Amino acid sequence: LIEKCPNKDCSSYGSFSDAVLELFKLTIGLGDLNIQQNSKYPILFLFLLITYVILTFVLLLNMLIALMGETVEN
Amino acid sequence: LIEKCPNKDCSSYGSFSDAVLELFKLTIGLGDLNIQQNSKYPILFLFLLITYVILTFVLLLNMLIALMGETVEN
Amino acid sequence: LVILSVFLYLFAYKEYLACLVLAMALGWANMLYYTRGFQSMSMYSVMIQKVILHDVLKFLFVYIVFLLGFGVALASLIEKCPNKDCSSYGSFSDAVLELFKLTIGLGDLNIQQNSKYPILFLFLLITYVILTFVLLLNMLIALMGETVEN
Ligand SMILES: COc1ncnc(OC)c1C(=O)Nc1nc(C(F)(F)F)c(-c2ccnc(C(C)(C)C#N)c2)s1
Ligand SMILES: COc1ncnc(OC)c1C(=O)Nc1nc(C(F)(F)F)c(-c2ccnc(C(C)(C)C#N)c2)s1
Ligand SMILES: COc1ncnc(OC)c1C(=O)Nc1nc(C(F)(F)F)c(-c2ccnc(C(C)(C)C#N)c2)s1
Ligand SMILES: COc1ncnc(OC)c1C(=O)Nc1nc(C(F)(F)F)c(-c2ccnc(C(C)(C)C#N)c2)s1
Ligand SMILES: COc1ncnc(OC)c1C(=O)Nc1nc(C(F)(F)F)c(-c2ccnc(C(C)(C)C#N)c2)s1
Ligand SMILES: COc1ncnc(OC)c1C(=O)Nc1nc(C(F)(F)F)c(-c2ccnc(C(C)(C)C#N)c2)s1
Ligand SMILES: COc1ncnc(OC)c1C(=O)Nc1nc(C(F)(F)F)c(-c2ccnc(C(C)(C)C#N)c2)s1
Repeated sequence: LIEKCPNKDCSSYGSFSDAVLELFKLTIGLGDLNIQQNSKYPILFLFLLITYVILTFVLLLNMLIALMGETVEN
Repeated sequence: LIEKCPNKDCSSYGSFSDAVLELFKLTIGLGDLNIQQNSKYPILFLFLLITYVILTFVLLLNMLIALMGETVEN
Repeated sequence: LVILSVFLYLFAYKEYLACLVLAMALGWANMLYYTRGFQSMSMYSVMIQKVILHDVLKFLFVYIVFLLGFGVALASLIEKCPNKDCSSYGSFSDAVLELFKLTIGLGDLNIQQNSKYPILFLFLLITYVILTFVLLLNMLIALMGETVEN
């Protein structure tokens, strides 16, 4: 979704590796959501970013309730 | 609750989308309760902000409890 | 609140915005009465009964005791200094404010507070943090009390 730009590129989601790194840092609480990523479709970019956030939170919550599985007597 | 000011980021809860973004990334742990106030009712501002935080924590924990309890067996 | 905001707005009061925004927020909160049986506003609908009874007032009493006692204990430890005083725990009110902001996740604990006993000051500050956390978590497991079937 990101457009080639003249060399910080106005976007930290540049090549595929930079987007993968930003997403990883996000699920590691090391990141930041900016609505300014040098994109022709900023609303679609924001939609997919928030979708990723929510889906990774769902995965994390699955693993959380799995490893907790309290039934504290049991 | 945020006063217009003559255009660098005097506030952080400025435009409506700005406020929605700052609240959203306050929920997901990328936000700070202590920002550039620039508001004329700062105690009411912080009361509403802490109320947002508390109510969305109660909502999040409600959903988390419903999940961790109801779906372990069904 | 709404009618008061209107009365203050047609008068030349700039204090109407507080009441108007509070009324807007309280109306969005009153929207619960219509959505109590929607499985998502469940916890609010049930904590109208649980937390309002006595546990929040017990918590408030114990928390005021913690706040006042530790405010005195920390304001006492601080030395009068020549006028930011190197210490945000100055008078009793400044220590009470710092402690309140702490339990509200608004503050910051520093080892440098201009005390003759900085280790005792740090000890009491961390003791306050841990005790308020214990209090909050008692109230938390009370408000949740899941037994999700029940
Ligand atoms: C937009 O953010 C996200 N979107 C989708 N999924 C996500 O996580 C699955 C996230 C996210 O924020 N993840 C995080 N990971 C970690 C880490 F533990 F690795 F450090 C986070 C962290 C970092 C610093 N202090 C804490 C405290 C002390 C508060 C705790 N506990 C937690 S936060
Ligand atoms: C308001 O509280 C909630 N309401 C509803 N759902 C929730 O979870 C989705 C929450 C909540 O706090 N969730 C969490 N967030 C994070 C963070 F990583 F982001 F910090 C959690 C975390 C932190 C450190 N290590 C883990 C491991 C990987 C060990 C696990 N498991 C998970 S846990
Ligand atoms: C980052 O970790 C944190 N650091 C400090 N405070 C925190 O709580 C406010 C948190 C934390 O967990 N935040 C969360 N935000 C959200 C979001 F919905 F908004 F996306 C969370 C979420 C997202 C999607 N599905 C769930 C389910 C339904 C599984 C549940 N339950 C929860 S979780
Ligand atoms: C469904 O809920 C909502 N949906 C969309 N928007 C909303 O507000 C914009 C809301 C909402 O609940 N708003 C509120 N207003 C107020 C008022 F104090 F002003 F009365 C609230 C209040 C009142 C008394 N004790 C508290 C606690 C104990 C939590 C503290 N601290 C909070 S809560
Ligand atoms: C109702 O409580 C209060 N109301 C108003 N003011 C207060 O203090 C100013 C207080 C209060 O609790 N004071 C405290 N004094 C001390 C001490 F230093 F003597 F040990 C406390 C302490 C310190 C370290 N470990 C513990 C234990 C062993 C319990 C653990 N874990 C307790 S706690
Ligand atoms: C040294 O700190 C303490 N010592 C003793 N007791 C304490 O609490 C009883 C504390 C403490 O940090 N309290 C806090 N209160 C609040 C508030 F909800 F009011 F905003 C906190 C807050 C602020 C901003 N974002 C969140 C997220 C989104 C992560 C959530 N959830 C939570 S944090
Ligand atoms: C602001 O609150 C948070 N925001 C985001 N992430 C968080 O997780 C790291 C936290 C958080 O709870 N921090 C805490 N640290 C401690 C400490 F034990 F070290 F003192 C906490 C504590 C203090 C007193 N009694 C307990 C009991 C025994 C009830 C337990 N368990 C836990 S609480």
